[PDB]
Amino acid sequence: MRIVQPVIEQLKAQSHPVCHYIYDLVGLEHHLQHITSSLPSNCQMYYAMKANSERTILDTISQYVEGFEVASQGEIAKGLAFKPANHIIFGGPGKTDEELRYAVSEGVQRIHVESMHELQRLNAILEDEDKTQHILLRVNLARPTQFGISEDEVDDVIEAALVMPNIHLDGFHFHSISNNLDSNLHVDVVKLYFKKAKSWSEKHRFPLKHINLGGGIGVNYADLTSQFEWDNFVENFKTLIVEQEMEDVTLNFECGRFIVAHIGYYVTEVLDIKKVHGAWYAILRGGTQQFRLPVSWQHNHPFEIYRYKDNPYSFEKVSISRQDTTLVGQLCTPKDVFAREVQIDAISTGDVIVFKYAGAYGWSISHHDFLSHPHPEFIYLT
Amino acid sequence: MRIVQPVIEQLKAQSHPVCHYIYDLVGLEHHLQHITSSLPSNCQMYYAMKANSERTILDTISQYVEGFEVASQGEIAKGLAFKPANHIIFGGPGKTDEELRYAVSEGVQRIHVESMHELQRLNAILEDEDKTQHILLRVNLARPTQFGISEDEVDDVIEAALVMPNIHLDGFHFHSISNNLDSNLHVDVVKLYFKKAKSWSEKHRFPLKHINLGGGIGVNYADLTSQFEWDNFVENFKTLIVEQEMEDVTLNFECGRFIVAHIGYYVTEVLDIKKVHGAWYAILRGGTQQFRLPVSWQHNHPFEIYRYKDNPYSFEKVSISRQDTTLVGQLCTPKDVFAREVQIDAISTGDVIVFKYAGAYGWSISHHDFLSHPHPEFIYLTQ
Repeated sequence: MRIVQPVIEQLKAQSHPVCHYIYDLVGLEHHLQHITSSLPSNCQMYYAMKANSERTILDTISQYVEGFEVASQGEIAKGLAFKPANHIIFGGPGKTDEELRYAVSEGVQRIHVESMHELQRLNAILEDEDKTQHILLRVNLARPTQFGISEDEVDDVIEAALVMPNIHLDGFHFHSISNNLDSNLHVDVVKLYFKKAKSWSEKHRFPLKHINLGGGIGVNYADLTSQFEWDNFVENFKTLIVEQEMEDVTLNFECGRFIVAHIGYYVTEVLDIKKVHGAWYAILRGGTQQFRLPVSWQHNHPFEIYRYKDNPYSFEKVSISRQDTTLVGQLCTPKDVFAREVQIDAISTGDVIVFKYAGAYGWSISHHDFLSHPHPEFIYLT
Repeated sequence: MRIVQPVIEQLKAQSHPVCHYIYDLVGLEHHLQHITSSLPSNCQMYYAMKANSERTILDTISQYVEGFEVASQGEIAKGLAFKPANHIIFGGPGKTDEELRYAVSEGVQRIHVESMHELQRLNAILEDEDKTQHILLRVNLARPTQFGISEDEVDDVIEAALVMPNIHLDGFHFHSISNNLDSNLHVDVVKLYFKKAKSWSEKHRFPLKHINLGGGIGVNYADLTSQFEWDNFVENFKTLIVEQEMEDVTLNFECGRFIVAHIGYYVTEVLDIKKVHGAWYAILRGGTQQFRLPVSWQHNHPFEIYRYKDNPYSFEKVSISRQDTTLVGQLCTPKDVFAREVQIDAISTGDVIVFKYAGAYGWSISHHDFLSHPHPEFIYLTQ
């Protein structure tokens, strides 16, 4: 509450309705400084902007990271606002000819190639433009997903890439795991990546210049006090690099969620409180079309309650105490739920709900214009 | 395929990439003509624009329907571009003071009030503005949802409404059913609405002027030949009106899905075909952030395949036949799935997938700018 309370107090004092994203840019800077300085000299941090690509966020982040990871022409353009093309890396399973030509034209650092067909399409553009391109091969190690090259197929794609004079094969890209909260398990996964990369390098005798170790550094939305043990991970990661003799290989991570989640808040006023067939609901300004994370992940999103002491109406507020309460937005769908049957100690109409850990995949994944509501306002604290 | 094929052919001949919403406005007009002309004189159709509020769609629809049902200030503003305020009806569980003041200022036809607190906030605005407003009370008949007034609380809100001189209580709004494909069940639900409205009207001694019977007329995405039997519904609905003596009560429906679903298509080219740990995937241009319906509803969306014979590259296409295949978009999440493990007769890179029945809750529910991809192009067919 400490960070958002002065903002909420000022909005209330100015008779300004509360439906806002609030971002702590000071906390973001401190978090980034800590993460990036802890890394060994051969390892780089790229920000995966899919988590949050708001211009002010990218402006702030750009100083502290090696570059941006992007997955479309639009993200390339957003990244180029603050980084040279040579510090943008481009992944994704469906890169169009238009996107590939744009990437090559601008001079993107690496393309993370996901198939033989993509390699051939990229190569045709390079031959046409008379340019060269550094790539990684994205590997899907042995569940079935659409991403990367199936482990069994990687040898053939390596061989193809090596004989294409316009392609420079730097190494491999692994992004297998999502939202891992276990730092020791993460070290064991990186070890697997190292061994697979070295085995392919040794089999095909090409220099292992670079490995992209992906993201998947998790955030805990169920228990906010039990986050990824980054310092533990980094110490053991450093040891692993020495044990596996990877000091002369450049490494990068591509993190989104872990960089921006905890510095964002979605704050919204209570419009109505009602009981329907025994179940209590609180209806909030905005909705899950502005903050879809709880619906997408099917969880009760963490929040606190700002208890507002004044009353703008001549009739009493609606208040409840110590009820299972379902928090919903303004939308006309029963799917518009931030939290279902959660304990609320006290809540009244006019109070403000402060949703925490809203900085990553909050606004970015949301169906902003469903039902044509005005967008929330954005406040960036410096 | 007859409707979209000439559009796809033109795009291919012009070397334009295929990632489009295509709408058959002629089909839409014929559908609306049929629906609106079939209804009895005391019943009107309103279009619930949340299903699809594209301006060209609204313009076309406005020629046939009585009006628009809206649920936000943005939808009011869109509605007003194509209808006067006195043919716009405004519902939703969280109407802000700003929205209520806007609606009152413009003179919307009805506000469908969903709680005692909303009634009090609306009344405070009306007293401040020296204006009056016709309302319905939205009722949640005895599952818990956030919508409307719980049945056992309706008596108290009626009495509060009748005592407020700035409020004109016209009657009731019921919208409790969702995607119903059974026409006879739908008649039985309307029967229940009629009896409840009459009981409250008689108990509280005010004239029942109007009932909003809601939407929830379904569309079948699993079996496209088995749609809602509208003519059967209307015939029995007309009989029910006479049977229940509702001829002097005005009625409306507020349908979205049923009006626009079948006349929209989401069309996209195949960018890649790959096998990963035994499973085949076709990667399409665009994604479920442009057409989220298959993901939201967790189904395999109906589609057809248009084959393109030409090869624009100097290297070979990827071609497969008779494989169970998962169709995905360009996004970086394993959730970006249009259809899972569906048998495909034959498909190559460069071919086009035509997703049918994409007109309702297609673009309107989608997270358009996630990963910052260019929007699809929109084509509206008038011939």
